[PDB]
Amino acid sequence: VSIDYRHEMQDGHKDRLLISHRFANGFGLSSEVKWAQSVSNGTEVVASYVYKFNSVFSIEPGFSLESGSSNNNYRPYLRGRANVTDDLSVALRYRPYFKRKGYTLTGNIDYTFLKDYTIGYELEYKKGTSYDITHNVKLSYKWDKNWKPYVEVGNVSRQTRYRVGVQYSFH
Ligand SMILES: O=C(O)[C@H]1O[C@H](O[C@@H]2[C@H](O)[C@@H](O)[C@@H](O[C@@H]3[C@H](O)[C@@H](O)[C@@H](O[C@@H]4[C@H](O)[C@@H](O)[C@@H](O[C@@H]5[C@H](O)[C@@H](O)[C@@H](O)O[C@@H]5C(=O)O)O[C@@H]4C(=O)O)O[C@@H]3C(=O)O)O[C@@H]2C(=O)O)[C@H](O)[C@@H](O)[C@H]1O
Ligand SMILES: CCCCCCCCOCCOCCOCCOCCO
Ligand SMILES: CCCCCCCCOCCOCCOCCOCCO
Ligand SMILES: CCCCCCCC
Ligand SMILES: CCCCCCCC
Ligand SMILES: CCCCCCCC
Ligand SMILES: CCCCCCCC
Repeated sequence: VSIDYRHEMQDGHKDRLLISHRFANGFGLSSEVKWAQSVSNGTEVVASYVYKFNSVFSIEPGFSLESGSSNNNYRPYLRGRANVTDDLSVALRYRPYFKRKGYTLTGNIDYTFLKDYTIGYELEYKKGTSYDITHNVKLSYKWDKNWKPYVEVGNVSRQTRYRVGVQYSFH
């Protein structure tokens, strides 16, 4: 089980607390409380299964619902992942959204170095139906077996988005 707090700012601010767990059988579940000001709030829940074909490739179908003051939306997904080495993995996710319509396509490259550091590149395309492009860089550090602080800097277009957070892992 892990508890992840994150603070986000652009250019008011957003906060989240994400609680999740991945079972050894590949089933996973998470719940996220979110709050923001420029005031708003919301709750997202996610269920998924990682099916691994082997040590290189896996697929992850997912289901999510969000309920909040601003909006609600349903966002199922399918993430493929390829571990090209022990230290290097790539993934691609298709995630439609239906909100009170469109999809995102998200590519990730994650590289672990010096045991405890991971640098991630993320490229995300969002297209509505009735483009935005994100370039995001994440650096995280496994401080000890329980704590992993991290920072991310991304562009959205023009505007810069900053995140700092920490993940707590239970043992
Ligand atoms: O229209 C709206 O409702 C909003 O649109 C905007 O939001 C963006 C984005 O478009 C949303 O999809 C969303 O992002 C997702 C999460 O909320 C966010 O914390 C983050 O997720 C991480 C991780 O990057 C992601 O890959 C995934 O992790 C999987 C899996 O779910 C986990 O269980 C675990 O197995 O690890 C996996 C992994 O590492 O890949 O979920 C993570 C998590 O924290 O749960 O990205 C998600 C995503 O990209 O889909 O919110 C964004 C936001 O900025 O809020 C817009 O910004 C907003 O204003 C609304 O209008
Ligand atoms: C393998 C499945 C393990 C699931 C364990 C987590 C379930 C523990 O119960 C928590 C339920 O909490 C309900 C909170 O109430 C909020 C109201 O909305 C809930 C609608 O589902
Ligand atoms: C055989 C294993 C399958 C692995 C699953 C990978 C995830 C599925 O990807 C779906 C591809 O959808 C791409 C849609 O692209 C639309 C056009 O691109 C956006 C430009 O406007
Ligand atoms: C297992 C910890 C995640 C909490 C999920 C709650 C689902 C309603
Ligand atoms: C009670 C929240 C969980 C709903 C999604 C679970 C689908 C398996
Ligand atoms: C609603 C279950 C998830 C479906 C995943 C395939 C479409 C993204
Ligand atoms: C401020 C860090 C949030 C996670 C800590 C979990 C407390 C048991």
